[PDB]
Amino acid sequence: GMAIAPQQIQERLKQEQYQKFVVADIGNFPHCLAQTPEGIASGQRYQKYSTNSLSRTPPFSQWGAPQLLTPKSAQEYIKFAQQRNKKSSFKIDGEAVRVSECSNFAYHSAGVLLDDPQIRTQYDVAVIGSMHSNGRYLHNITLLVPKGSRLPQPPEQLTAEVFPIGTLIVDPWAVGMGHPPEQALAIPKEQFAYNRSLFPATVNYQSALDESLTSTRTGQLTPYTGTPS
Repeated sequence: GMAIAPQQIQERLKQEQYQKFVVADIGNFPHCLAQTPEGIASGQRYQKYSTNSLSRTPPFSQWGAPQLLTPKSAQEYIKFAQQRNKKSSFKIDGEAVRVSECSNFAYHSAGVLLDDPQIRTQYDVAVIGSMHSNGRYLHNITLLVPKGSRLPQPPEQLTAEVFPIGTLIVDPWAVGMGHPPEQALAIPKEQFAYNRSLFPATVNYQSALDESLTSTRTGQLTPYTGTPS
């Protein structure tokens, strides 16, 4: 039968409620913040988080101010999603606090996607540094590439002419920043909120090159919410 469709992948990512995260660097990127109810809410949520004493306790302290992190195995991405979805006593507006930012948020979605068995047989997963600025890549993004694809490896850059047909972009930070799923969660580049800063990019992880992938269990994650009927 048919493989898993973009719509079902997007629905799986919607279950994570990425718009509800505390986006710890929201104040650094006003130009990336959508004027939507979600964007307004995210701005206010960060205000409440930032000066709450619990934001300066682990792991919140570390989630809000990350050291360079470059996961190189599928299981690390799955664990990243699992750890960020743990609910602790720290709540804002009655909602358990989860925290991420422009660099590492994409790792959560890489874990969600790597944990799905029907994604495994239809797409390879990659994680790229994007939003290039003065030799730095400010923003990591997750990609779904059709099976068979090999993206350039550093120091070669990823550009449009080596971006495979059928690639889907996954950017949970964009959703934290108020953009809708249709601009961020498993969509083509023409639909992507930050499509003028997508290229050039650097490819930091390719599941197609990860020898540990096959022994990485699927179904490890519980979706953060269940889709409403």
